[PDB]
Amino acid sequence: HPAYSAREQQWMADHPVVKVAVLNLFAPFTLFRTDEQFGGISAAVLQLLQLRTGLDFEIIGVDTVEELIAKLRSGEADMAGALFVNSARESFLSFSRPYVRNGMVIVTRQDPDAPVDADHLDGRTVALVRNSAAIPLLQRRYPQAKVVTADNPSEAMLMVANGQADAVVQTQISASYYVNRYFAGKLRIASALDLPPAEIALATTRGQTELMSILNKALYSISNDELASIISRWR
Repeated sequence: HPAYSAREQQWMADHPVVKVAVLNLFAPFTLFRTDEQFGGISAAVLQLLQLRTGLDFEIIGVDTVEELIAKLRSGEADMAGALFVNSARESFLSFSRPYVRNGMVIVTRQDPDAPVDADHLDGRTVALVRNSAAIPLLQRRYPQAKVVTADNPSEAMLMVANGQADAVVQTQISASYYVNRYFAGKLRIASALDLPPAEIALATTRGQTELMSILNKALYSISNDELASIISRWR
């Protein structure tokens, strides 16, 4: 399907194996634990991409987004397999077309004093992952919510479970994933947030004309039915 240009063809002939950095514990998008194979929504999407491009992908798992960006910037990785589209990073990263678009929700404890929904956050403590793209959007929409940060989505979920926050912001997809698998009976999805949907995309540095155009064409040739099939497995 995808119509690659001559320069793109050249790029792919010089890069038959492309180095894809992925966050080890960005469930259910990328999951690359000690010592398991690479899995998650984005693992399946990359395989479909492999068919569309003929490229082999070498997967580089890292714990932190600082690491993943450092490896893009140094050229050790060619692309990232899953990141949130984030305008604050657009001066140094490019994002592909999104392959997941998903509303965000708050997760609370199942206790009588928990916020009932996103309109009941006044003076409440809302946890978000440090440097999350949702932080300024949440601060503008819900200026009375008290924002605390956590290192990563696990720590953020645990702040609610252990009582250091009243609510945590996650995509609906990751919230259902973490709640059902780890906190069933302790946490719950309270409601949607009145914020633009989060989006998951591939990323490269801004220099990368040919590879990003290859990723976009290849993504374009994946139907929404294919994507929905993959994503629905992680509910």
